[PDB]
Amino acid sequence: AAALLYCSNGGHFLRILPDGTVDGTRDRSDQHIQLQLSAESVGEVYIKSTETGQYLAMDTDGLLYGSQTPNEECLFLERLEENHYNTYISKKHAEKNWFVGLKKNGSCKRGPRTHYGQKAILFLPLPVSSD
Repeated sequence: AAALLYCSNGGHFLRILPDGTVDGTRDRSDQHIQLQLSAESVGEVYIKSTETGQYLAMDTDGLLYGSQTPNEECLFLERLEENHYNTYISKKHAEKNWFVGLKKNGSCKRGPRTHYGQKAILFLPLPVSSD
């Protein structure tokens, strides 16, 4: 439903859980991982996780949560990694280059550690517009 988010940090997908929780998964688990990249024009997308209806929104520890509110944190700047891979700068900390990246053990590990070079942050939108 609408979009899928893959990570070439080995071979995982991003995962949204109803209880405001974001993590990763080694399976095509688009039972839960459904999303919508709802641009505020200038790359910064409001990722409305269609499944739950929750906005994919980074905290100041780089922990993504399932938000009820579209804000400066959910504004996920499509910073396509020069390479094919496309990954999301959390607007607020653009200068600290706070990116979206998956920890190996199916986890949402961002804060001040997710940045370019790392396969950790190698994301590939596999979007699925069945709506």
